[PDB]
Amino acid sequence: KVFGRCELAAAMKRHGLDNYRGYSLGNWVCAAKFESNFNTQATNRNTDGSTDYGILQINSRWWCNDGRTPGSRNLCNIPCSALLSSDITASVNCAKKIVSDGNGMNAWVAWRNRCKGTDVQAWIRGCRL
Repeated sequence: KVFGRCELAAAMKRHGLDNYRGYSLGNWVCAAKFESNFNTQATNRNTDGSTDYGILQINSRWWCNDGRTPGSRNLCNIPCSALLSSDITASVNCAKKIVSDGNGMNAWVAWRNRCKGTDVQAWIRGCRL
């Protein structure tokens, strides 16, 4: 599913991501912007031989289980593909664990890189709040 900007903020919010570990929807929406171009089915292979999944692009190195990342952990207790669903509960719930993992949104490289310190609210603009 390719989410809308505003119908992504929304799901995020009903899914408790809104100002989680102090990161506003703005952060989480921009983050999903650059990570998946708001598509729940974006998977991307690393040189790692790791693969990132879904919406917030969850790495298969420690966060989820797919079957072929020799080293990996499944710190979120879930099949990598459950991150690809139309419903964002898995990836949100995963998200929650990661951001909780010391380093904040920094765990998301395009977030550090493309959204960090930027007018992130711009992302939830006009959104029926």
